[PDB]
Amino acid sequence: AVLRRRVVGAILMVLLGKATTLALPFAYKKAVDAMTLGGGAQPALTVALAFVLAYALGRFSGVLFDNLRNIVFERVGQDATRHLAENVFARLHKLSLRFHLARRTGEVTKVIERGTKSIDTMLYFLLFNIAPTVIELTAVIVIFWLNFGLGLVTATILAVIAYVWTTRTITEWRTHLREKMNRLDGQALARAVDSLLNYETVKYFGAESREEARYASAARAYADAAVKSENSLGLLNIAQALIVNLLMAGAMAWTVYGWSQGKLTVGDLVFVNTYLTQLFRPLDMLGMVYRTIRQGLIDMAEMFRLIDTHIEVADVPNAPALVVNRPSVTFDNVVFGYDRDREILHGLSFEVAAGSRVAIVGPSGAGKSTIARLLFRFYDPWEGRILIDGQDIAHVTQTSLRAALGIVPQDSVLFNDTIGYNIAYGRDGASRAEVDAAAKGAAIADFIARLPQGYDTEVGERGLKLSGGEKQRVAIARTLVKNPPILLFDEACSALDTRTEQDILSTMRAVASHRTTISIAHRLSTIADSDTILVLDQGRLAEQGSHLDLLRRDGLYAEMWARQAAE
Amino acid sequence: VLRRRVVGAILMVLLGKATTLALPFAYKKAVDAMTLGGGAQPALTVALAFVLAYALGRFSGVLFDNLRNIVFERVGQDATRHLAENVFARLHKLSLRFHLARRTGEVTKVIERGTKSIDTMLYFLLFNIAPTVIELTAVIVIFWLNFGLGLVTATILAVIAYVWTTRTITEWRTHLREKMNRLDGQALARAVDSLLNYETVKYFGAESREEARYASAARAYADAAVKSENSLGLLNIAQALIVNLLMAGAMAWTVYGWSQGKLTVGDLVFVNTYLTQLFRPLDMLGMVYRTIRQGLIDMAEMFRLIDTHIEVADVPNAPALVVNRPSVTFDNVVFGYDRDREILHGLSFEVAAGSRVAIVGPSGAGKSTIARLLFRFYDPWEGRILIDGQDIAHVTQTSLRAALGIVPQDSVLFNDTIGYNIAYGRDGASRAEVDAAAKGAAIADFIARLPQGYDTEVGERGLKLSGGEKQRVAIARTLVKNPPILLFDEACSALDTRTEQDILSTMRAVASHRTTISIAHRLSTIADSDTILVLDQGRLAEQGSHLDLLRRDGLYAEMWARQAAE
Ligand SMILES: Nc1ncnc2c1ncn2[C@@H]1O[C@H](COP(=O)(O)OP(=O)(O)OP(=O)(O)O)[C@@H](O)[C@H]1O
Ligand SMILES: Nc1ncnc2c1ncn2[C@@H]1O[C@H](COP(=O)(O)OP(=O)(O)OP(=O)(O)O)[C@@H](O)[C@H]1O
Repeated sequence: AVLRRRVVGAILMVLLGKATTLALPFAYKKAVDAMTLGGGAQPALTVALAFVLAYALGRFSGVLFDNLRNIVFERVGQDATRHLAENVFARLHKLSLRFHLARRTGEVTKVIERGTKSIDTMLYFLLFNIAPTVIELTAVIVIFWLNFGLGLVTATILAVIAYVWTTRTITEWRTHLREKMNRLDGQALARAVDSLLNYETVKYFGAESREEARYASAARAYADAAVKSENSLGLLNIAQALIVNLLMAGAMAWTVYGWSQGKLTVGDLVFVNTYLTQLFRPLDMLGMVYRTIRQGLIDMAEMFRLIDTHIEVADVPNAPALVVNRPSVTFDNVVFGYDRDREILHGLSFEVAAGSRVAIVGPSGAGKSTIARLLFRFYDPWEGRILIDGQDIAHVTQTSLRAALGIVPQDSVLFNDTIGYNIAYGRDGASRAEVDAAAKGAAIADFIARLPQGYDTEVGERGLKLSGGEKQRVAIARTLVKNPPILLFDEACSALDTRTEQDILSTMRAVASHRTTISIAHRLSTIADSDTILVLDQGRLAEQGSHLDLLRRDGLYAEMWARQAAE
Repeated sequence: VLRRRVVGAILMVLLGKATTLALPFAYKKAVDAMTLGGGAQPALTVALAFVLAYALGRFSGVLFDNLRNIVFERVGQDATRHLAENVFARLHKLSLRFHLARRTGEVTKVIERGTKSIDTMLYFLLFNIAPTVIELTAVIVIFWLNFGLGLVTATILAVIAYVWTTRTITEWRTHLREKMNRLDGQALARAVDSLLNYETVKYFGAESREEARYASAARAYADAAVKSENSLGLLNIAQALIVNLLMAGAMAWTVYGWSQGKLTVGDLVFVNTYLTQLFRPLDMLGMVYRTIRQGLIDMAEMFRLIDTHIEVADVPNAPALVVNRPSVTFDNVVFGYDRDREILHGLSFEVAAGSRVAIVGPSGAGKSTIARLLFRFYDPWEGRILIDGQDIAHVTQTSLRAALGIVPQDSVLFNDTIGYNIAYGRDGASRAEVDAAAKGAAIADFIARLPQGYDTEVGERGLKLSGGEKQRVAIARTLVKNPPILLFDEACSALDTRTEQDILSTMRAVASHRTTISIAHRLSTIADSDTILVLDQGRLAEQGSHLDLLRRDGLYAEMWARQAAE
């Protein structure tokens, strides 16, 4: 390590923490060492100064060592928290698409925050509690063993065994309550966040009172659970305090039975009572430490089980890269369903040669966007296989496949940033020439120009500050900056007017020559000039061929095109 | 109802004070038996008294602390719940510009910090404000009656130095705490924005860039937190220095009273026991003042972000919107989102009752802006909107928003079943209404064919459903609401022409007294509308039937010739 000297200094400060509980009994030992009127004339000032120094300097050194070890350890602790956060973020982005589609934001946020905070406190308390408490208790047991007190050490170890057994049982009880408390907290936050994401929906339907009521129910449930958990905590604390105070009372009774008025040895009475006043804290701390360790272990196990769920899409060991010389797309008996109970895509097989401009039309919910998701290997198909340039998709690394094609999604999402940043996100470090070329290609050059502070205009969350047509155009500009050999369009021009769509199609036909392009849309006025059209229905390829051919065959595509041309 | 509970808690506090005041009384009786000749009975009684006093006193202290905690748990959790409910409510009371331009991470961080700080504020308030007053008044009275005058003056001067040092170091720490909170919020907001674009990140393969940017934000936050905690440690060591110096000074004063003996048998004993009982409140009060300061500034910031003057506010005691003949009128309406860019200038048109009107025009001409303005999301700069000859601004927001049902361009669904989304149209919607709306939006057979159909999860924002299925569900919600005015904003953009014709056929077959507004680009969907409004540069350029507009050889004729060209 590079900061090993830092943790060494922290451990040294911990060891120096022993100095306060070492100097505390020294005052009593020096005072009782003098029997009566110890140092009457001259050493009276000396013993007074010894008392003052011991007390004040010991307490000050204890607090000073605590704050100094905290200050020196802050850097290491925050670096550990930052590394943990980065790795959590990374592994979170590595998760599958089914998760991010069916997730609940509030519960995940609560679990992640609880895991981070609890693991940090674990990392602190391990080295700050386990070592000093063990050292202190062992030193006390050794001091009591070297003395004539033999029943003392046996009673102490038996009482500590009873203490840890009771702490274990009540900690199991507290864990039982904490599970319900955490469940209710997660549900309450998830309900609130979902209510907040549907703000426009709530306002459209005027159901603010209903959202408030449901969140209130979740919150009062969580409040009751927390009250019960804290009462169990208080019960554990009073049981631990009972055991500790009974041990201290027994030690005091033994030391008074030794000699009522006097003391057995010089140090015995004072040393024992001062060590009880110093030892009531480690015994109270050990139960809290066991509780914190148990709870942190269970919550970190929950987080790492939720995070390390096997990602559905995983590259084969020593998988090659996707080499695209002639970009073709082939589906070979591809059968897929999102869940096992509903088969979405049935036996589907089709071919898309290089340089072709192919269309995929069909009814609502027939699985065209499913074809788009499968081509990008978001889900592995049940049967059959997908091929790009005669190469299987699953048998190739995800990185090369996903970089070799650029898809415009049906519902686009934009970063809360300027239009310029969103457009330049297409490729890392995009030159302004590429950005301007994509803006002119996507029909936003005139629009951004007419905007005040145009390229720096904020688009808001998910790009909702822009219009539908503008958002679609920005998505097309991103995918144009990416410049893939295969450019997929998923209902991109649904919000655009016909003029902008005609302009952008003319641009694409004017420049794009070597790209294989597949487009899926419902308004058939946009794809009637495609090379071939695929009519998809109930997840099966029903018709395939040119627009004129499909219109002459008097099939489903001809029916849909006659239905659209009706006024 | 739970005032009796906090009364009992204060009584438990008083019992803890009784134990802390009976400990030095027990020690004073111990010394009374030290100077007085004892015997068998007195020796037995003083041994029993030492053991009982010590053990039962510490046991009662810890037990009273835990019992105060247990008794206060209920009231504290109810207070936290009430605060959370009011925060949630006032958060939903905000305007649309806020929720559109917000950054989720920083707002969530601010709300969580405020909520988790107010509980501890109320706790330390009820555990410090009362006991500090009681302790300081009792100690000052005892030192003034029995003890000397220099004692209280030295104590007050040390307290003045302590509070001055706390003031200075807290002034120093405010900047660092503010910087730490700002950086934490920015980092979390960046992470949340990265996660919301998960599909985008996967489409462009920019995980490394997102990780690097988040790492930058996180290391900035880490440096800020290190500085803040170091300043905290400096305040703590300064406070500890002052406290230990005062304790050493008091002990030195009582040893100066008499080295070997005591001036009064109770004087030195009371002072040393009072030091051993006051070292804890002095250590706690500085931390409590710091926590109170930070929580107060956090709560002030939260309520400043929440209580920003809401843009849309109903006029005082405004009447209800009475709708007998539902019409929509725009009268010289001039509006822009930002002051520098005027979106909609000089627009005036009429939509009579029972008509099926369309709003067509170029991209970004302000159609969805018309939808936003009709629902009173923003007040217009000039002009006015009228419903049934009644102004919108002079009417309550609730009645207006209930009088209209809007299908948005971008629909959003709760992470719940299809049944819950459809039933959201009206409070406590009967399943007959849900089935009727499902039949109206052409989903009855679809939901039937689904396994566990009505209970099928739609995921967050309904992304587990298709585009067309999602649009149909939005239409079903708006049909369940059953408003007199039905606005559609690009609702059937994802549907095929067959489903759109089926749902329009159903609606025209049933809907007779409904006023319908439609916004679309695909003119095959609105070519049978009663009237069409051509919107251009934020102005009504053409109005009339499809045949009329196509005969006038205008802008609509150009658009319909461009769409019908293949
Ligand atoms: N929240 C907002 N912040 C800033 N500008 C906005 C906001 N909402 C809309 N606009 C702007 O107002 C203008 C009107 O756009 P509008 O949303 O009406 O698009 P539209 O015409 O309905 O959709 P399309 O462009 O697809 O036809 C656009 O230029 C848009 O950029
Ligand atoms: N996560 C999921 N879980 C279950 N089913 C899913 C999921 N994602 C998609 N589907 C199913 O796939 C189908 C939608 O895919 P498809 O590509 O047909 O939508 P689409 O063509 O965009 O719809 P439309 O044409 O109606 O806009 C639906 O039947 C839907 O239930």
